[PDB]
Amino acid sequence: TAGLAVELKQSTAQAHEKAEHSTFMSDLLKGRLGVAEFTRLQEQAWLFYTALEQAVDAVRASGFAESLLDPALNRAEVLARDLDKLNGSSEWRSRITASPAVIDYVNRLEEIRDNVDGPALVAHHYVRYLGDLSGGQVIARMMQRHYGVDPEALGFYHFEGIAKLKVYKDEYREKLNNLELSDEQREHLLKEATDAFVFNHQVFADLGKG
Ligand code: HEM
Ligand SMILES: OC[C@H]1O[C@@](CO)(O[C@H]2O[C@H](CO)[C@@H](O)[C@H](O)[C@H]2O)[C@@H](O)[C@@H]1O
Repeated sequence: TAGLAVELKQSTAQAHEKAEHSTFMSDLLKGRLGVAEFTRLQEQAWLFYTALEQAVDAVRASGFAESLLDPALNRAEVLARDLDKLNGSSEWRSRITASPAVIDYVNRLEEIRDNVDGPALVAHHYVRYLGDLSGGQVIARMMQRHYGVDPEALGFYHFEGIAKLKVYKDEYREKLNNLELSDEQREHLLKEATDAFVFNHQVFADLGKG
């Protein structure tokens, strides 16, 4: 009854807590791991952002949720520049491979792309980008504080082109609230958002294993 933004936040609250408290991310943010582990995270993130942004491009071109799907949010290119700095060269592009979690995640994003599934893509968009614009700011700060990571290797978290972020988020939620969705599309979107958080928790679990 309070609009889609609120329903998404409430709907995914428990899944958010599970991802945030994963052993890998918990250890990362409290200073127990290192830049190597952060780097492995960001390499997996490059694979799934690449897939997410192909799906965004498809859905944006279809005409669905256009104002929400702001190209300033695109991360794949800044992320690759971060990885170039973290790894010291371009070597990582041909070394990295998708964890099992990331294979499932990418596969689903590729399904959304080729189906041009607007509702599903909005879900995935919200789970990643609003998180980047939220908890990601804390992540960036702790990578600097605990591990001495150069801010220039955290371009992913900076969102060049965006100034006031709370305002940006507020407007993001207004756009969510204003999307024209049938009951079936809204239900599909909410279920997808839970799956997005599920994939993201498993990315952390698989990083935790090796
Ligand atoms: C893959 C992991 C994560 C995902 C997908 C994610 C996603 C999200 C999303 C979608 C929101 C916006 C909720 C809304 O307003 O509707 C959010 C907010 C937030 N996240 Fe996360 N998050 C993740 C990890 C974390 C981490 C590890 C922390 C640790 C501090 C964290 C802290 C927060 C906080 C405090 C907010 C509220 C807004 C803010 O403080 O800026 N998140 N997150
Ligand atoms: O606020 C982020 C996100 O966390 C959740 C649980 O996923 O709420 C918890 O954290 C809040 C502070 O950030 C507390 O206020 C709240 O009471 C606690 O459950 C989500 O509800 C929220 O979207």
